[PDB]
Amino acid sequence: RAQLCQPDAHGVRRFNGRPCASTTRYVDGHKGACGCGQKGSDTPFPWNLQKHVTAPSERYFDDGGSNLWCGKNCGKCVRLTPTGGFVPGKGGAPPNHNPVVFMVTNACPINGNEEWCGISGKPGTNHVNSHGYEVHFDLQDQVGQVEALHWDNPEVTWEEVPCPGDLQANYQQCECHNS
Ligand SMILES: OC[C@H]1O[C@@H](O[C@H]2[C@H](O)[C@@H](O)[C@H](O)O[C@@H]2CO)[C@H](O)[C@@H](O)[C@@H]1O
Ligand SMILES: OC[C@H]1O[C@@H](O[C@H]2[C@H](O)[C@@H](O)[C@H](O)O[C@@H]2CO)[C@H](O)[C@@H](O)[C@@H]1O
Repeated sequence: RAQLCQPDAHGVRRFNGRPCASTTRYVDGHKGACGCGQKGSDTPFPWNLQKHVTAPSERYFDDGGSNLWCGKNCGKCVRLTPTGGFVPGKGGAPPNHNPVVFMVTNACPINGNEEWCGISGKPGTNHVNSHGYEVHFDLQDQVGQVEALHWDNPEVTWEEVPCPGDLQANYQQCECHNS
């Protein structure tokens, strides 16, 4: 039993009353789906390669929609707290459970990401990925910021939170701000 969030009656994995999410890490160098780089380029701002930023699964990214540019949840922040769980063979238990806040700056589309991001409804609709989570957070790791957490695809509980001031200021230069 490596996954510590138990599926509820509707199949949604939860932990101590809180919804769980799966996580992965990614690198791709793109500006991303929230326009966090200079307009018209595919060049991210350095902070969007360096900071705690995420590409959530598509249906959360766009609050039930399929838009992959300026999704409704661009610029939102989520606090992710490890449970100690992970998907067997696809992660491991992290050294600590310190929570980390990530800002949504990109999208993990269903297309090409079935296992983790193939979720056919937004959180609250009891649709889950292949591992039983209502949402997935793909974590930017360009500069090893996820390695520095020693997170190997940890299971987490997730919540939306106000963004820290530095991340809020960063987001103000993304093209999707006030879209
Ligand atoms: O599709 C989401 C995301 O997956 C990343 O690969 C995972 C892989 O699926 C998993 O089996 C392994 O244990 O962990 C890696 C890294 O988290 C992939 O690197 C991403 O490009 C992709 O967006
Ligand atoms: O990079 C700008 C470009 O981002 C597109 O989103 C991609 C993103 O680049 C990539 O990092 C991620 O893996 O997949 C998403 C969605 O496919 C966005 O859709 C474009 O409109 C935008 O021009």
